[PDB]
Amino acid sequence: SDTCEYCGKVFKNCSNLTVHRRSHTGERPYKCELCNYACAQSSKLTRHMKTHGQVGKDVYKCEICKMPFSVYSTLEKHMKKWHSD
DNA sequence: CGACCGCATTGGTCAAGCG
DNA sequence: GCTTGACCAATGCGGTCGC
Ligand SMILES: [Zn+2]
Ligand SMILES: [Zn+2]
Ligand SMILES: [Zn+2]
Repeated sequence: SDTCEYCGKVFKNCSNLTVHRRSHTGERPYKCELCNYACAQSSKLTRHMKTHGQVGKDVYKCEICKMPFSVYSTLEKHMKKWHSD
């Protein structure tokens, strides 16, 4: 009840197995409300949420896409990939 | 051009810690 | 049992530099 049905890795914390398993089945239920980011770990999505704005720092929003960033240096990454026009 | 180099972000991993 | 976050390496970029 603790081993991966797909490759047989053995987990002593079974919750680790339920997350690992999605590496095979591709399920990504933790979906960001701010972008199309998704992941198989609740931990990761909250960590990714920092990238959308810190509490004490000035936030940067996409002028086209209303999307908020905390660091400018990844906004234009979103400009190039999503706003080529 | 190609190969280095700093950074913001990430995927994988793990297990303390809970009460 | 289950959540949470630290850790690490990988990534990808943008830029730099190289008998
Ligand atoms: Zn597996
Ligand atoms: Zn997001
Ligand atoms: Zn945008």
